[PDB]
Amino acid sequence: ESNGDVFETGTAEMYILSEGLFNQNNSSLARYSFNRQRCTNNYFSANNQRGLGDTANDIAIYGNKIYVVVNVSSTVEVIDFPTGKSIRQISMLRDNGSSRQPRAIAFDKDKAYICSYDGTVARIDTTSLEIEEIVTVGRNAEDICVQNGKLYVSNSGGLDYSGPGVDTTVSVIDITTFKETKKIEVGPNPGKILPGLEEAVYVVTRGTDIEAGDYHLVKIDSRTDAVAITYDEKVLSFAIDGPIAYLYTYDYQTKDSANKVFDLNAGTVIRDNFITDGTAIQTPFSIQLNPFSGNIYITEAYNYTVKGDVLCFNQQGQLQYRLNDIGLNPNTVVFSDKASQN
Ligand code: NA
Ligand code: NA
Ligand code: NA
Ligand code: NA
Ligand code: NA
Ligand code: NA
Repeated sequence: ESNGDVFETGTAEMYILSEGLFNQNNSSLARYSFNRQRCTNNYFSANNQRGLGDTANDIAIYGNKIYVVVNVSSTVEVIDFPTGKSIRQISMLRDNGSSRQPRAIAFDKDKAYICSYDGTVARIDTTSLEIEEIVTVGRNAEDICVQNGKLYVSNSGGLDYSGPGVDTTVSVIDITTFKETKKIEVGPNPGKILPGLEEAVYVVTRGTDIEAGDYHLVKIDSRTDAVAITYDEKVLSFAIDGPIAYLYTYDYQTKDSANKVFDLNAGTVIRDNFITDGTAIQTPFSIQLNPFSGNIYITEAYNYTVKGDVLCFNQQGQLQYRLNDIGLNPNTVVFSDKASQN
């Protein structure tokens, strides 16, 4: 169930999103209350008497709402934060009525922006919860963030691995006009994209063949909308803490992996093994900072067919605590400094 004193600084609660398995309709949403000292595994269903859906791929708290992007069900579930009750299921559909297959969400002002596999971004209003506009980006949008009055969308072209091939750009959208202003060439199969200091946007590129392990982190400059730096370190996913990145890399062929601390300014490894206390992770599956405490959260997916765990590390790579069997394939952890009225 749990190991270590389960404890956080400055944080009332965390939510853990589990994707389950492709076409098993078994995504789930867990909640651990720090205030109440209480773990609920099935917080969406328990409160709404229906499942979150198939391949839940993203979660964010913003305003007083929780948004879950559901890829295969092709929906954005919106949940009232205080009560935990569904407000709305927003169906994400092509003009012909087919699945857009949304991937990721980002917010600016009172608007949300969702990117999908069909190569589009949808603007959604955070009050009306209606889709207002669509704009096209590149192929198979994978991820999205905001930096400097602009959205940056990873054009993975991931689903084209066998046809035209993976895509190679980050689209830039101007928020005020919701017009796509440029495609910045970054490298093959871009993925996770996070904003950083000095108007920086960082993106991983996963290579033309994901099994090969040709992973780069690229830094974009948002002032000029050009690449600033391409690093040499093999990065599959990362989280930023100022000029420090917490990253990992995983080899699908050899199941070997590494978790590291990395200096974004010098482009050098600070510590070759983030973990300093000898805690094993077989399948690191996400990595993110708790912004209220600066702890590092990594998920363990094991072999993708048993329930995964959540692990909390201080920045010195000592494990604080872990929550075991939290969900099937936990891929995102999020944090509230304010308790839900639940
Ligand atoms: Na659930
Ligand atoms: Na809630
Ligand atoms: Na495609
Ligand atoms: Na992101
Ligand atoms: Na590769
Ligand atoms: Na799992």
